[PDB]
Amino acid sequence: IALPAFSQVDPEVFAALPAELQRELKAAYDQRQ
Repeated sequence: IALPAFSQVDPEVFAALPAELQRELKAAYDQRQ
């Protein structure tokens, strides 16, 4: 996390990676929230 990837770029990119990892980037942002 803490990367600019959270910007947007493209959807296919987010869905391209495994949920296990995609959830680590989304959840991490929620944990601190």
